[PDB]
Amino acid sequence: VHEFAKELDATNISIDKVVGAGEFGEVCSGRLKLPSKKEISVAIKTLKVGYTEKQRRDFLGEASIMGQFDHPNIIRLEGVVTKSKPVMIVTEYMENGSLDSFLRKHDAQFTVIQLVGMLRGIASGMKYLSDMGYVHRDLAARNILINSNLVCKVSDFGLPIRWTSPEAIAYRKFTSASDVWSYGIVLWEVMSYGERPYWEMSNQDVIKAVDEGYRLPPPMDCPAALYQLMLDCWQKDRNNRPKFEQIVSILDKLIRLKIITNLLL
Ligand SMILES: COc1ccccc1-n1c(-c2cc(O)ccc2C)cn2c3c(=O)[nH]c(=O)n(C)c3nc12
Repeated sequence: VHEFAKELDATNISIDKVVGAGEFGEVCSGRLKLPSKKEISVAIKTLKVGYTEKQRRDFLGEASIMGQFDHPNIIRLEGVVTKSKPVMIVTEYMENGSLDSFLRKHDAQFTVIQLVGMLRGIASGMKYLSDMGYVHRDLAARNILINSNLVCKVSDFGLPIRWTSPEAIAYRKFTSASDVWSYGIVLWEVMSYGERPYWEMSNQDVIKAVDEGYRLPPPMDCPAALYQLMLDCWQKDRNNRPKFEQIVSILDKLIRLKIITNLLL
């Protein structure tokens, strides 16, 4: 674990608030004093008291992965605390929380360029992720964090039917191309301002409908360019999906759209 993750001294860490709950324990916000004396805002995942050896290894497993990534659109690991308790994973702090709950609070309040900026960031982080040989398997708006300047960063490296490609659901064929499928769903989620993919359809129907060629409809006022991008990410043949590098290239052009567009077949 300490191969990629710096051990932090707990004395350099202040806890200021409880910002939510994770699988393994409370999530908190606070501050970290760095070796250079600079103080930064951090988010802190804590491991519940009374954890088992397996929980600890799985908890900290996320940090070993996260520690190998250094990119503006991947959540930055500051370090871990294992020598004292509670055990913690400490990252940079993201003021505006999860992308999906953030967007739900601001329905139709952003410009298309702003949304594209967010989408470009996610795509760039994923381009780096796939460059490093990692498959996320859980790419979802709720796993993207967004900061006070609206910069989006991929998180949650712990590993979800609605976000999973058809072939990954069918026989666990996870590749960067199934991540690209997931990105398509995230793209829908963003243009929908945090709407749940496939709403509350039963899982079997989401599975069958998608397998039959049915796709999420264009969100309200979605530019055709962004909708077609979703459809590309959702090609049945995974070899026909664009690579993250092309997705990044596509979004950089759109950032530099007037045409505006139950599942569709
Ligand atoms: C995606 O966000 C999370 C989901 C589950 C649990 C914690 C957070 N989680 C994480 C996080 C994510 C990681 O993958 C690893 C380590 C951490 C600290 C950072 N933040 C923040 C954050 O920096 N700011 C927030 O407002 N919220 C709600 C956050 N929730 C999380």
